[PDB]
Amino acid sequence: PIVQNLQGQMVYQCISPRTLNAWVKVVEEKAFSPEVIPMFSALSCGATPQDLNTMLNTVGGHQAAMQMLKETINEEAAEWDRLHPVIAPGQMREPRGSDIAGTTSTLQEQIGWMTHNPPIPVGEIYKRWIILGLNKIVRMYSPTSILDIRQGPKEPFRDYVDRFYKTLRAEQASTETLLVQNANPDCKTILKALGPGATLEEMMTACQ
Amino acid sequence: PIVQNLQGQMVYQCISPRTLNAWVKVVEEKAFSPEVIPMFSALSCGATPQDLNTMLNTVGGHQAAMQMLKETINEEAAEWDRLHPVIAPGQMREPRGSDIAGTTSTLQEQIGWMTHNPPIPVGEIYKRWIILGLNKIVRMYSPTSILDIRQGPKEPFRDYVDRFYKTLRAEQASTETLLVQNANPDCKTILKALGPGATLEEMMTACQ
Amino acid sequence: PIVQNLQGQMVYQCISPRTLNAWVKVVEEKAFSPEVIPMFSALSCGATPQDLNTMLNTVGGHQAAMQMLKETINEEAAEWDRLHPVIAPGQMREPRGSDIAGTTSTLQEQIGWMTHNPPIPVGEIYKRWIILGLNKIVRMYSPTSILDIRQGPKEPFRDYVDRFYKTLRAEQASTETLLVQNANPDCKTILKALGPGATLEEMMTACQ
Amino acid sequence: PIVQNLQGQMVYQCISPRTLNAWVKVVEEKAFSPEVIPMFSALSCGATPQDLNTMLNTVGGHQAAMQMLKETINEEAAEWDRLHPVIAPGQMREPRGSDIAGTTSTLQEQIGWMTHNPPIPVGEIYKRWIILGLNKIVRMYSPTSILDIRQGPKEPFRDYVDRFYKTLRAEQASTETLLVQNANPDCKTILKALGPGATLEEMMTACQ
Amino acid sequence: PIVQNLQGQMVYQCISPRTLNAWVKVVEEKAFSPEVIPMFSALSCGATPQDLNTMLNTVGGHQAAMQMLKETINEEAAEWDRLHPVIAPGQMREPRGSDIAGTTSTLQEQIGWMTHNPPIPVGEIYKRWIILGLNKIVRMYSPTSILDIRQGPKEPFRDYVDRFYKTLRAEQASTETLLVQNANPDCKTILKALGPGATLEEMMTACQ
Amino acid sequence: PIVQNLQGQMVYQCISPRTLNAWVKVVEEKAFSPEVIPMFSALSCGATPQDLNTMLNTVGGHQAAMQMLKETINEEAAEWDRLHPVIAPGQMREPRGSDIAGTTSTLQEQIGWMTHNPPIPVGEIYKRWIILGLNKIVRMYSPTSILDIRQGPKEPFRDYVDRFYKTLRAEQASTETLLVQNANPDCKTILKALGPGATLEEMMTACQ
Repeated sequence: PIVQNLQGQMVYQCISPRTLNAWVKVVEEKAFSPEVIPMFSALSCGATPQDLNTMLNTVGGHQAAMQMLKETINEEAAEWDRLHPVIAPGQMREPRGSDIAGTTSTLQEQIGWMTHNPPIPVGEIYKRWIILGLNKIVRMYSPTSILDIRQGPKEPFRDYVDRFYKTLRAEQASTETLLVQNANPDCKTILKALGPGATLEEMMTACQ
Repeated sequence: PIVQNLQGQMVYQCISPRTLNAWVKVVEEKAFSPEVIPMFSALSCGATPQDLNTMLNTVGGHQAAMQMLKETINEEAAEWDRLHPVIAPGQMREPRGSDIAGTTSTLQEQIGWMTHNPPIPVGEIYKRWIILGLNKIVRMYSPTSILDIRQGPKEPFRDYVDRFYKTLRAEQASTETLLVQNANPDCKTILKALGPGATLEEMMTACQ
Repeated sequence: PIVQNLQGQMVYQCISPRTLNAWVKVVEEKAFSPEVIPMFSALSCGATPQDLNTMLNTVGGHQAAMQMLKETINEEAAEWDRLHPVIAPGQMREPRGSDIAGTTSTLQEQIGWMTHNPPIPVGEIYKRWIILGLNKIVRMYSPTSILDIRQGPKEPFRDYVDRFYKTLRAEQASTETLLVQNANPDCKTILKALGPGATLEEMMTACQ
Repeated sequence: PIVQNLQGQMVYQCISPRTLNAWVKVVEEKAFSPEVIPMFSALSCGATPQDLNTMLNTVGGHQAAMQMLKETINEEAAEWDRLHPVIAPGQMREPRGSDIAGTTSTLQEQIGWMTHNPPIPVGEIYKRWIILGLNKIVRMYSPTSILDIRQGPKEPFRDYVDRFYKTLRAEQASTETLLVQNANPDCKTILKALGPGATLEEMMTACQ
Repeated sequence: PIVQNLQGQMVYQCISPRTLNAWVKVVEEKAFSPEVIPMFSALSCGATPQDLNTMLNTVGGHQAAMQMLKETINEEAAEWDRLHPVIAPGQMREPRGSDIAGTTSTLQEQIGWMTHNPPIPVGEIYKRWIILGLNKIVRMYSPTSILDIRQGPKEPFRDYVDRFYKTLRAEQASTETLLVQNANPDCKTILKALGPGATLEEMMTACQ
Repeated sequence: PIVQNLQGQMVYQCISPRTLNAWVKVVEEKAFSPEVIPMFSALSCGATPQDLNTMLNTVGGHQAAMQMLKETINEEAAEWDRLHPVIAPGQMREPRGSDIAGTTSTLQEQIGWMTHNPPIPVGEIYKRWIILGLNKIVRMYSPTSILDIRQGPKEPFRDYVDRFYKTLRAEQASTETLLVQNANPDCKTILKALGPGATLEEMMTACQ
């Protein structure tokens, strides 16, 4: 990644083994649970396109997902080339979609773009494409419809609400009415009596 | 976070994998036991609003709590906008509530506010809102009333006092009389004989 | 904590996750065995009062002890206010007891005091109060009187001496005669024959 | 490796124990699964030829593979000598193939070449030869032909596609038609009905 | 410890949690096996007397040994005072034995002595006293005489030689003849035939 | 070790606990498997003679090997004294063999030699002697002759070749004919038919 060293200027540093291991392990443990995406974004802070490709390529499993991600990246790269069409000796060339994705650009070129004044943030642009692709995978691999999250007869309301919003997160909605409808008979009666405008805190307190 | 490097000036550094992992693991192990809040505050030292959102978004479970936290944040952001209402080329704009919460502001804007002279400490303001929300969750998820913490017949006084003050911490009180009333017959008699003004040390010594 | 960076001046750095975790884990594993206190002192090297409070507040268990510690701190803070009684624009105010304990002072104020010329070492003063409180807790939670540490018939002298001085450490004495008196018949006879002025090394060699 | 320190210039730093351990452990855990190669490339970022040899030589197992790698390196070194044939006091000599591979060059010579203006990137050249050799080993140790990856009667389509693209990665192809042909009767019928130009996302959605 | 920072001058840094933990763990795992002493010396590189006391005081077990160590330190401190007998405003005082041991000196005084020109190396002097004491403990806790290390009938010569020199290390000798005498009948006959001046390598080869 | 800090000049840094632990653990896990030597070389990068002795002395087991290593070092030190025979106030003395091995030289003297212009690389010279000694130990502790590595009837050729080259590495040869001769009847027939000049890759492919 590009890091502001202990002095000032922005400079390339190798990806740390701790970062590499952290990413490999979170994918192994969590697969494509929604929270893996913010972890990816955090672990790839300041990443060049080369670094982003390193992180994606170190994943051993989930090759269906990684092929789907490649398709999303290729679509975004094509849309870049449509909107931003393009060798002077010693001068910086303009990046194409495949340069942003790191397949046809060098690390030196990537650093050159990212540290230019003004900066051409190829790492951040590529990361956006990757996260777009990862979100699609999270949605596809979401096991259950929100319609099928219903509170059990002996299920604590808190545990039901956890399942409900876990599912909504994976299905990726932009809500409280379905939460009441899918509650068990006893909780539903309590929640109906609260009326409109009740906060989640108030609902959870009422059913505790 | 914003860190004073080995030279002087305040500068942004990415969140370390050790910090990211530490936070995810403490939430996994301790849930919303009261001590998770000081840990959150410590792990988010110098955090920008983006960093705070990263930490909250990397939590996979407890999505009922995370939805309640969003509601608290939205309330605090609205109260900010009421008290602090608000584009000159190249100039710093004033942050709204949604900018403090990192949803409508960029990292560059956040760094700009936090390192201004005088500083507009958007990271610290947002952290206050988050901790307010987390405290509410700790209180809600507290399993037992202090009224129901009573010393067992064969329970060491020390173990009872530990349960008592653990519960008070979770229920969040701003005390010694209820500790005596909820003690077992043998300890209660000893503690009654000590009289008023006895310290906890003296009570624990007397019942040892 | 306040650290001398790789250049010179004293500057604040956040508490590291490794430090935070180390402290939480030692309290979990060792409780209030005497050796936890030097570990606390070492882990809190250069700590501000805010940092010291962070470390104490991250402890989840032992809330009887943490309440006793608060009482000791309040007593020391009151004695500070008696001996050191106390707003000029832009000037440093004098710290009260509650400022030394971090409850009524800001981090910026604490850094200001600690890096003043001459320095007002509020972190070190508070750490002294904390260690005074922790020593009281170690003594209270010491399970056994030194009078009840006696050598078993088949117990190696070395193992007995380990138990003896472990107990003395916890009970906190400022000695060799009781060690002989509490030894088993066979070792006692050997140790009596050595006479006065025998070193612990000589005693342990004689009973090996 | 050669690292840009916190100031500027490129300078040699020893390989960290974390890097050494990371590489040894990934080879132990993953053998020559395809994802080990990007991990190798990432862990050897900025490596001198000496550093690359260190990493390869710390591998205890897989000595058939390491002998095959030596053969590939010797072939690439010979092709270098054919294309780039070659002592002035105090001057930099031109590297031969065996100098690029670190067998006949010193660390000081390697640093001299890598930090020259313009740079003679012996570390990157050698790393290319190594990765060429490792790719050959990955292909050889690939257990299964893509022809033998067929969807089970009760196998989820997602799990089949994972096996399919895992195998293609190991066999190293530069595709969708064989994926349909090797699917089970029920999925094959669904996929045939989608027609030409269907994306992997669309295929996986259709068979979910 | 006192460390030469990334710039130059010698400066105090706190003991790292990794160092603290490393020392506690090696004492827990190895007790007073001889190799713990070089580990102690390595972990306490650049230590002030305060740091050395921290390391010793963090040990929870082995309080017989720690009391014996105190006695050795007191003897060495007394011998210092005999050989080096001893307040000008703002000037450096001469250290006594108790100052070298850190019991009557401050950290600031210790840093002052250690970074003086010429340096008064109180950390190194104290470390010598400690290692002298630790060596005595290693010798005392050595379980077996070298006279009782004899090769078993079916014991590989290599395993016997390992036991032999492990024991000699613990007993602390400043040799080959006893190794032959304590070997089993078959190995003894082979070793006798080699004659005088045989190296350990030659002996081990002959009995392999 | 001597490290080029983040600024420039070469300066001493203490051995890290991570390095110390890494070395102790690799010796515990791998004993004198051949790959331990490159690990030793990597972990001791920039080591002074004192640092090298620290690493060797922290090994608890294998004291037969450590005694053999001492003998090799003494032989190399004697050969140094024969080839390089040898106090001006404030001037650098010439190192003897025992100074290179760190037994009669101080750390300050070692740093002085290693950072001289031109440098007298006592750390690298000593490391060469140590590695010479370690290689002898690896060869001695190699359990099996290459003559006794023969392919089993049902043993995959790859697994046989791994055993074969693992053994050759330990026995330390400077080859393909014995690999064919020691193969099983079925593989031998296939390999004979390939003829002369076949690569290991081609042999392994033919027997797969």
